[PDB]
Amino acid sequence: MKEFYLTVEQIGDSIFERYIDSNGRERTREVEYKPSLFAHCPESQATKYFDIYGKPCTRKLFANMRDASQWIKRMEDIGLEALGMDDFKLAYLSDTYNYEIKYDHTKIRVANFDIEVTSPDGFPEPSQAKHPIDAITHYDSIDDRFYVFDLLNSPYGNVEEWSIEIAAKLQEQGGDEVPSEIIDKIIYMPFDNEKELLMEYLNFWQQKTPVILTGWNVESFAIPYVYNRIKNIFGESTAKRLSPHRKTRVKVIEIITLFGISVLDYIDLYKKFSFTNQPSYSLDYISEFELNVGKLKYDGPISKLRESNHQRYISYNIIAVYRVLQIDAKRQFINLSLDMGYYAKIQIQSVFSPIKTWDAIIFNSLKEQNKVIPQGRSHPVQPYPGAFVKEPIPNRYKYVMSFDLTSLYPSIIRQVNISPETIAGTFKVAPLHDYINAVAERPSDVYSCSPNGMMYYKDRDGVVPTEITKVFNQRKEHKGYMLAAQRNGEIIKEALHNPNLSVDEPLDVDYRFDFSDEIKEKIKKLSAKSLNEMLFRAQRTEVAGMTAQINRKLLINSLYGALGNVWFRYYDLRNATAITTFGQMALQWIERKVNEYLNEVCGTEGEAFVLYGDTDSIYVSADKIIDKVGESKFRDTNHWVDFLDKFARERMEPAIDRGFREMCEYMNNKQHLMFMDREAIAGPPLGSKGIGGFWTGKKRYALNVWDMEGTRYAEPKLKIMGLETQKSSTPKAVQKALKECIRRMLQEGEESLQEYFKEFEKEFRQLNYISIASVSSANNIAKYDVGGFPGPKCPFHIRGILTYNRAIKGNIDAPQVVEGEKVYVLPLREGNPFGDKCIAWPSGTEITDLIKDDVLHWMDYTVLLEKTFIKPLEGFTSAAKLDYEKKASLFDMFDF
DNA sequence: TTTAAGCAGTCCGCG
DNA sequence: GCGGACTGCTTAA
Repeated sequence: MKEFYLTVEQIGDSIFERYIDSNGRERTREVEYKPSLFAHCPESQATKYFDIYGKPCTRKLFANMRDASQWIKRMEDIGLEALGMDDFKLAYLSDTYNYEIKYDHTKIRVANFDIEVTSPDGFPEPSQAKHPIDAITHYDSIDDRFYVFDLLNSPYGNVEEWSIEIAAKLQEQGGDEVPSEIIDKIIYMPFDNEKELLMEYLNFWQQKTPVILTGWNVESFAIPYVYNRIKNIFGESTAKRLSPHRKTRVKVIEIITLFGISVLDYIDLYKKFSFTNQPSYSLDYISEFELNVGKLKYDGPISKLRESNHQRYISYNIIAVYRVLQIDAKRQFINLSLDMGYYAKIQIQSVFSPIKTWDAIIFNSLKEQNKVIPQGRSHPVQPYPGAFVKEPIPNRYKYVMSFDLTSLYPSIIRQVNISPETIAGTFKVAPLHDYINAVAERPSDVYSCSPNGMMYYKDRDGVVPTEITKVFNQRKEHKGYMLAAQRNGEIIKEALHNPNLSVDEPLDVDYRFDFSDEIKEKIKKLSAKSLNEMLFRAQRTEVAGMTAQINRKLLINSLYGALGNVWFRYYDLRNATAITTFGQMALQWIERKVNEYLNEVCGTEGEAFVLYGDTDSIYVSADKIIDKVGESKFRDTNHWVDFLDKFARERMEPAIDRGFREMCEYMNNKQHLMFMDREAIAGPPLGSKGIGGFWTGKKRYALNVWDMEGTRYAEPKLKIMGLETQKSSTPKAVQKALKECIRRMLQEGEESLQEYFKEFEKEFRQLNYISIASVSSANNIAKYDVGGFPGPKCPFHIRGILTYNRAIKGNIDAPQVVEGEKVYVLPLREGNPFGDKCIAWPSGTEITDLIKDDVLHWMDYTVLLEKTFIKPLEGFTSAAKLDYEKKASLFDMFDF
């Protein structure tokens, strides 16, 4: 098979690589890599290497990587550009795998582990590792087995062996209910003492050295703890065996680097790719959210769980590892990282960096053409102007239709042809509104321009535009393979109904393309065994297709971020500004064209149809469109939705397109790519008293949506942006209540809202304290801690933490609030024994029993309700011109 | 290693 | 009590 790397490191003048050879066997090798860099040379000198500006370069081959680095410094010292890939690992990968990498994940050892450390005197710090490791579950993807290491004897107690039969029994039977599917995959191993457990775990590790190492919070806890515990007991020399190259690097107060291993802590993968913001990141919490699986329940402190219920302690360790696996089975973040890493040809852990990922993608592409990348240069950090956001008039908006531009920034880069080497010059700029109103003179008759004054060549597609266009088109291809494989899968399922009783084999087809009628016919004749094998292949193809297209998507959307980063090799302030400024013109230009068009077709003058707009979208008030015809005319809700859908697709789109083409010519761009499609159609149920939607201000609105891009919903769905219902800092119960209030406003009306408001306010007191607690990240605690008392300008949540700290002092085993993590926050009635107006504790958890009852008895319900629920609800109704309080008479409906 | 914007809360100035 | 500054936090896109 095709060879591919697993990991790569640079240690001195040598590169250490673990890879899968032709035979599919994992190998290792140390190479004295001789890198090359480049420098400009006189024109007279013929060479095949040219930088992106078309200038000739001479190749400099070095004896070792050290010599190359030193050369760069001397060139910097002298003040001349030193071109080429300065990250030698990347250059090494590029030279060694000079082709599109085809990898086989079944050959990559992905390890998922978790440890337990009974610690009576507080949290067991990894840097100290002063307490024995009494449990370790390590799942290996090649073996598909859960290896469990259990310490039976420790200074904290001697226990009996763990029982798998009791582990299997359901909870209602006193068992731990360890998933039936993994029970037969557990390799249990008891140990008489800790030294023996560790020695065997370390041997196990050297035999099955992880390639990808994951788990929950393994980078900040499990890894450093295991490393230091082994170092303190057996010596540093033995601890370094955790690295397949026996090279580690301890980053002082403490992150441990194991060379030859790619660590992808799942907590980081989750934060990087889930596009959410959770109130807590404890595995239990994330687990409930993702899998709806209750919390691994156990009684008492964890520090006494092994001693009191060793059976449960061990099953707890096992299930913790399994949950992460379940999350990944659903999110596929590991496979996404592999797919992305191999596409760019970088160390897999580099997927966390758009800059590193795109630099490699562009490097490999340019190298194939024998071109030489520019030296990375330092730029002063300067913020540039961003997107345009219209100030909306706060109010209710009955009918609304929105339109979105397709991948705006990437599309702008391609249309205008923006790249460092395509800069052709500048033109005299007029105020932005002059280009928006087509008043200013045409910037150029020869170059492609942006309203910020920049001009670019049109004869050639630039480096960045070409690369982004490639990824753009590739996503189309893979998403297409995904869909075809999906459909092809249905055909095979349709056939599995009555499989022939034949002797045959799986048809050798390409599942990325819709089956022809010839293949469909043949499939109708296949046997059950053959068809099932085909369905398996069809699905594997679909999954791969999904992952590739998602990977392509992330790349497309992260390019702009990179281009706006001073550390990116292709960063250019003028180019970043050209992109965003052109984006502002595009949105406001089309806003004008849409208002002009709509006023014309509705036979009216100077009417403002575009009610809002942000970055790449506009929201059109369709009220007058509905009136021009008349509501009575519409049979039912679905009728007017159909009408507006047709009105958009047949009359507005063409006008928007004509509008953008004019703009493209005006700016003399390389090609038209400003495509704006109809997104949502919002409104209240025909007949009802609902208001449909509302805006309270910029980036804060709510809409009752019936159709999203041609997808007609069975039931209208609420699209809420910015409002407290969407914020992780809003208490759970309040998020839900505020959402029902909005639903009632948009779909049913004022009286419906008033009814619900009164009820929630009356039952408020009975809600679980955790459900009505606010949440907040806690940064710089120490900064405001003076003698355990709040200092000047101390934040409300920080004060709460200090209060909690003062009340748990002296209690060695009390849960500690951690710097940079999140906490629940509750206000306290004056006179409370805590000594302050509020208290905070670790989010995603119950507050410690030593003060729980007191907190529950001094919680200030009145302030809670007013601040988290009433204040924001008043803001919604004020903007919507509604009353959340029922009145006694008609005249009471007015502000007399 | 992106910019734009909205709230929660301090801390002050106020005959 | 109420509006500025200004710090902290969190979303939109």
